[PDB]
Amino acid sequence: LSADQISTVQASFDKVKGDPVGILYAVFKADPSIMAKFTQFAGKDLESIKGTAPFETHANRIVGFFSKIIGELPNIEADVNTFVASHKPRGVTHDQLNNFRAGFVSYMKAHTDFAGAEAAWGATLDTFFGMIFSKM
Ligand code: HEM
Repeated sequence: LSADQISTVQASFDKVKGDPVGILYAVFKADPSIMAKFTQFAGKDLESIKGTAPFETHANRIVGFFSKIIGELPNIEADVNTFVASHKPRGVTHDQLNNFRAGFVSYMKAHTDFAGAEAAWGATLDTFFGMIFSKM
């Protein structure tokens, strides 16, 4: 993960970072068991809560932190540590994490011309999820 790839990803992310709700929707849609961990969304129709204020609040926090991480590549260790601290005790599994990844990439493919940033994103996400999976 070098500056060339980092600059590519960050340019790519800048195009979509204003749509937190869209990104979280794509993740929840890829894996409903992620949605079922939120007391505020469990048992509801995803298509119906997508436009409500609670969804947006959550989406802004979650994609907000991801944004922090993308902004500081590649010095992400301390933030991954924080993520693991808050999420390890909620029982998040490797499956769910990989579905988060899949949902995000699906979002990125359906909203941008992704083919030009795909290898850089691959490097980034392999690095990030590589660190998470070593810790939880
Ligand atoms: C994919 C599996 C994941 C599951 C099952 C999960 C689950 C949750 C749950 C249950 C909450 C608490 C919401 C609330 O009580 O209001 C939450 C909050 C949060 N999540 Fe995750 N999350 C996942 C992935 C991620 C990822 C990849 C990030 C990185 C951006 C992230 C960042 C956050 C942040 C910043 C919060 C707010 C602070 C907190 O309460 O932890 N989550 N998530």
